[PDB]
Amino acid sequence: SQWKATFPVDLEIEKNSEMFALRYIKCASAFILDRRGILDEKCFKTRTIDKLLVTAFQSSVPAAKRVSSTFDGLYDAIQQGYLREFAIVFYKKPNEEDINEVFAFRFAYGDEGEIFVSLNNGIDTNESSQELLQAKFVDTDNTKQMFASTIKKLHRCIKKMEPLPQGSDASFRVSYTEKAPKDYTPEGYLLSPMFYTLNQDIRKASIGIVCGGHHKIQMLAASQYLKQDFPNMSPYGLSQGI
Repeated sequence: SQWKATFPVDLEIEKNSEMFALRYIKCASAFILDRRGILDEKCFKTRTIDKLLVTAFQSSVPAAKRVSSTFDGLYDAIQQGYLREFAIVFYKKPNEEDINEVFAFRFAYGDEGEIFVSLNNGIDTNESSQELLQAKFVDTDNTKQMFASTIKKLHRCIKKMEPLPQGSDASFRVSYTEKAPKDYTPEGYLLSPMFYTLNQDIRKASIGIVCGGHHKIQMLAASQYLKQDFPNMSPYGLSQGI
């Protein structure tokens, strides 16, 4: 039930920061997929992290084990400094380009300096990239508190969303840093020329940035199901694992 049952401590250390970064995106993904109704409810279990009720995959369920396992190849992508963004996108087949909702996790490594703002795809903006640059590691306890604050804000955002359309589809999409080789593909993902693009008028929400010592992870959302821009108290990649 304590932090250390789920996440590393001593987050200033590179290996602990890496492991935290991967476990964090997996944790938030389970929270999101459960609350938005993507998989059957038996794919999830509620767990406790300090004062918060969070969600985990139930790996004894095949569909959950499949989704959980997609994260394994992202660990090497994070270790090598190759993962720039992990995004969960919701759409309706057959139109895989028409993104109704996205939850994006953008990474900054060490003190990278500045990061290119994409002009034609994604969710990032000049403002979001400035916020990611300005965020800084402070200490492990502070990251415990910022995790809690961020999950609470994610919960409040999702409470303001209308339900996904019946039978929505979901995919995981990833983009890479300039260090990654030209045809880089994490295990479990497929190489794709396509990422995702959003409509100019979609409503957006900035949920928060959590930091390990060597990794900063920014969560940004966009949805047609938010009305306006926005208890749990105790060279791209594609995965169609969902």
